[PDB]
Amino acid sequence: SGFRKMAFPSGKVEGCMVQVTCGTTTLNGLWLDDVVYCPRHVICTSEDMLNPNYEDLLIRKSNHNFLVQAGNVQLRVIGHSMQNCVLKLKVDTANPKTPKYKFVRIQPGQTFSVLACYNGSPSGVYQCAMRPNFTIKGSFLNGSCGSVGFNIDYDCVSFCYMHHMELPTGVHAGTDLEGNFYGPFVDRQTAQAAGTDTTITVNVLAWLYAAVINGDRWFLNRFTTTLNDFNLVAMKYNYEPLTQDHVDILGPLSAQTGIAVLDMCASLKELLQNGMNGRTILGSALLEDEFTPFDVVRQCSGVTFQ
Amino acid sequence: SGFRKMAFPSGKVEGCMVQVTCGTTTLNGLWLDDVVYCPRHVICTSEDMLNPNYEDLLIRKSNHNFLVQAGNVQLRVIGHSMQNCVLKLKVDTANPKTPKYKFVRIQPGQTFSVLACYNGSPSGVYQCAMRPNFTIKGSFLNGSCGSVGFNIDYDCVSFCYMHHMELPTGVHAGTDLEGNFYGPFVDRQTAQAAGTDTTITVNVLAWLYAAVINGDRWFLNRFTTTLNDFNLVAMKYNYEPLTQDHVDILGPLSAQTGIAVLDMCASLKELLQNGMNGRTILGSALLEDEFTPFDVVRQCSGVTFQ
Ligand SMILES: *C(=N)[C@H](C[C@@H]1CCNC1=O)NC(=O)[C@@H](NC(=O)[C@@H](NC(=O)NC(C)(C)C)C(C)(C)C)[C@]12C[C@H]3C[C@H](C[C@H](C3)C1)C2
Ligand SMILES: *C(=N)[C@H](C[C@@H]1CCNC1=O)NC(=O)[C@@H](NC(=O)[C@@H](NC(=O)NC(C)(C)C)C(C)(C)C)[C@]12C[C@H]3C[C@H](C[C@H](C3)C1)C2
Repeated sequence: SGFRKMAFPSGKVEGCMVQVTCGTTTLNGLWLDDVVYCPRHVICTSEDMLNPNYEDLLIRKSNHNFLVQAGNVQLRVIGHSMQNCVLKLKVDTANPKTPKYKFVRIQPGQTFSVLACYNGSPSGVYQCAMRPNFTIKGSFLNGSCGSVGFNIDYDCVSFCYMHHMELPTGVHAGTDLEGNFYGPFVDRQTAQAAGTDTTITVNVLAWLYAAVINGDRWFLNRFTTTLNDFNLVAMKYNYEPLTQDHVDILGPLSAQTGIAVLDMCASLKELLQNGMNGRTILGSALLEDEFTPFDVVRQCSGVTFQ
Repeated sequence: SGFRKMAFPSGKVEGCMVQVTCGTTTLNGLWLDDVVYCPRHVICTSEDMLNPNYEDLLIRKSNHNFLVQAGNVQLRVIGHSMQNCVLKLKVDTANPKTPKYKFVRIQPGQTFSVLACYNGSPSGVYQCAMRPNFTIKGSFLNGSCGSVGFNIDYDCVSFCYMHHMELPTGVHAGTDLEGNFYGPFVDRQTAQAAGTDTTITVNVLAWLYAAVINGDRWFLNRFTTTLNDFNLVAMKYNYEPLTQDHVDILGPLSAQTGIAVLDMCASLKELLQNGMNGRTILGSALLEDEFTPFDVVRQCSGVTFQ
């Protein structure tokens, strides 16, 4: 029993992190086969970031402007190119610890683990969700750019996020591993802000199921509601609307607990309207929306990774 | 910026996990050099655990009663012995991925990362604290015994916990890596319960500093209090008493924020007496006590590991 904010084991990713220096700027890079992926703003100086012109900036660089260190070993850069907001550095050595991997662009609501890194060295791992406004609520200090987010499916590491910047509200924005930003952000020093965030409803329900699986039942009631009736209440409190795909996704959890999704929705409606009254659920005094239905199944039924 | 429940990167530990089978029982073991460490109850059958007699049970076993798998490779067991509640299985091959390591018995209030495992395979990593009643609030399913807790100091992995059992309140109990239980528990199927828990005061203060470092200042006030005055209020709400060592430990955080420990204590006194009134701190509606002062420094100043 028990329920924790649980991250994926990070070993397979730790062996792919390297340090990348261009000029005075050092950040992290991801070394898979003979390519090192990193944020393209490593080729910038302070005079550039007002409105950098990355095509020009990259044409003025040569392979020897790039210092790549894997631990103590220097890697020789034999080619470079730009894809959207990422730089790809061809190196002369293929990473012998390259795991089976793929690049995935995730959807808001999905979760992933972040391996926070500084100077090529792993500092810590934690779990977070892509918010509906395409930010994540991370923990990042100077030098953290190029840190990656990932999932593990059976044996395949799915990379989905590379860190680029922090917004004035203290949240974080980055790209997929092909360099496309999540959300409307750009890699320039210009004023940007996240849109308003909403609560991920399907995830709150998944977490209520986890609570039931673990013996926190005080919020259940005998009522039912309809999708239409529930969604009307949801938008009033800034919750994402619930869809039929969401209902179907929650199926396994409904099955294991014997509570129908629409039953659970009437409990959630209740909690929105009267609050929790100093009671807690799974140790929290707030409704938690950073566990997906698959996260709950994984942690309450025990799937491992190879 | 940002603040997350952050675990240590798990790569160095993942390479030491193995599967251990004795008879019908399979659990996890820790393979360092040529020794595999695992809970001694792997030598039990259901008929035994009422009141097992482990000396007798172990004398009736031979080296070939133990099946150790590292991935697909079987390891040959060439010796066995018992130390307190752990079994040590000498194997014929030394683990080539053995990190620099040590065994540490931690104190209540300290935190560590748990690498939850099933059948020798890492399932996920999360952070938790030794509670004052010598339990941890973990997440463990059948087959999880032998999963280990650890810290990383510079390059050395410090193992401090091996998982054995779950108590009726849904919390968890285990041993250090020399087999001594934390707390008054024993490895038998007999009625056991944890003592009453208390809140780890020095950790709540460390987390209030983290909040200030991250811009949550609404709970500060201009008052000060005394250790004696604060501790009197603390015991009323089931908080650990604060000591002068605690004050000294909080020194770096006091220094970086300019708020004196005794200032911060008057804010905490305030929060105990009037609550939070629907406000949050660092995204939480409860006072959080599972971050040590060192955890806050590590995450708000950026230390890495090699
Ligand atoms: C990566 N190393 C770092 C990430 C930052 C550092 C602290 N926390 C983080 O997440 N990247 C940067 O230095 C970027 N700058 C910031 O994150 C920056 N915020 C900021 O200027 N925001 C707006 C106005 C929205 C652009 C602070 C340091 C937090 C104040 C970038 C990354 C690239 C694009 C852009 C210009 C530079 C190159 C610096 C932001
Ligand atoms: C290890 N594989 C497993 C850990 C458990 C399984 C589910 N969650 C966990 O943490 N160990 C056990 O099966 C132990 N049993 C329990 O944890 C058990 N609780 C229990 O009986 N508690 C008291 C009454 C306090 C002993 C449940 C499965 C949760 C109901 C042990 C481990 C060894 C000592 C003792 C007898 C057996 C050998 C089983 C408990």
